[PDB]
Amino acid sequence: RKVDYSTFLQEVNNDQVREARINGREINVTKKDSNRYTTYIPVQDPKLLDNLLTKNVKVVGEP
Amino acid sequence: RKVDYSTFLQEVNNDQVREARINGREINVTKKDSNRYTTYIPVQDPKLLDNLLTKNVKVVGEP
Amino acid sequence: RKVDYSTFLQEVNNDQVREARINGREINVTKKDSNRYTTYIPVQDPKLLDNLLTKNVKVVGEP
Amino acid sequence: RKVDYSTFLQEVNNDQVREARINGREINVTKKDSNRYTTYIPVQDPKLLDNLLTKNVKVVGEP
Amino acid sequence: RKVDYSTFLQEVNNDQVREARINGREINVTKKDSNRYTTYIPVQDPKLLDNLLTKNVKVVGEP
Amino acid sequence: RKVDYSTFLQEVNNDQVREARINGREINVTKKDSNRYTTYIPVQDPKLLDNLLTKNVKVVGEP
Repeated sequence: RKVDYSTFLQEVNNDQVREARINGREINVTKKDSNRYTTYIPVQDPKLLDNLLTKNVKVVGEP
Repeated sequence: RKVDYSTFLQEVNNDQVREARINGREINVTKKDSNRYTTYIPVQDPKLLDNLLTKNVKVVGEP
Repeated sequence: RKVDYSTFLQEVNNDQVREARINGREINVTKKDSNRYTTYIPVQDPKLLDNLLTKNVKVVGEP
Repeated sequence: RKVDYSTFLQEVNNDQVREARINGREINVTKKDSNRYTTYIPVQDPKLLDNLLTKNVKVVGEP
Repeated sequence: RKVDYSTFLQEVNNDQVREARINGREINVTKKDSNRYTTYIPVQDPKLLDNLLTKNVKVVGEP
Repeated sequence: RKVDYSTFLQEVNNDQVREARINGREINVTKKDSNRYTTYIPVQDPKLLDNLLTKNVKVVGEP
């Protein structure tokens, strides 16, 4: 399932996000209700990481 | 249809924009009146995402 | 015809610039007096886009 | 052993980190208790270096 | 002739520089006394352009 | 001989550094006591150049 980046950030800051598996521009997201989806980073977002960390999201990268 | 980046940002600032499908420098735009056009990012714009999000534009990226 | 980047920015902020067709580092410029020339971005300039937009320059990118 | 980036930064902030061997996005980490693990940088983090240095972490890069 | 980047910036700051022909990391420099030399950008310098422009240096890029 | 980046910066700001020959991520360092070594930039460091220049370090780049 695919979700819009803006919606994803909305969920991040609405404290609904548990984990974010970032793979290049691809982010595999797990919600706090265990729902899983994939979203893509549209353009370089320097504010992304700090946003995830400030909202206590589990952040993971891939080989 | 193709539209200039500056004009596109103007429309973003006048809330005529519903969605922005960003694919590299190519942005496929859908207006609130359901109209379609294409604009290109001229140079890297760090303020782009912030602008789209502040104006509640649905932002989506592509694989 | 080719013009120095510094001169180009001078013209941009002296309100003499109508349009800027950016193609990578290549900028195709049209003056308000319809004179046309080409200038090149020497190094990455994060202040460029905002400068063009603040001076109401038509900004266009290429495929 | 592999550890999540956010958790890794948490440990950096709790001074449990002695060394950080950065190799691209791969960081080989040695804790103050001599423990070893690997973490990956999820997206470009401009605050990473500053964070490591503020917490007196030995930072090393590889050829 | 080759000159160190720091020294080059010093000359820029002492207004001994007339032109700076930037070609990637290579800068071909012409002093106000018509003298020629070459300097290389050591790492990406976001302050370079701003420095050249503040000191009224003619800045040019190459295809 | 190879030295940790953090240690290198420590030396830079302890005014022990005379010259820095940067070659990509590779920095060839000469101390004020004529000792020479090689260190590597671990991740992009935007604060590096300004740091070297503020501490009056000879900064040189390579072709």
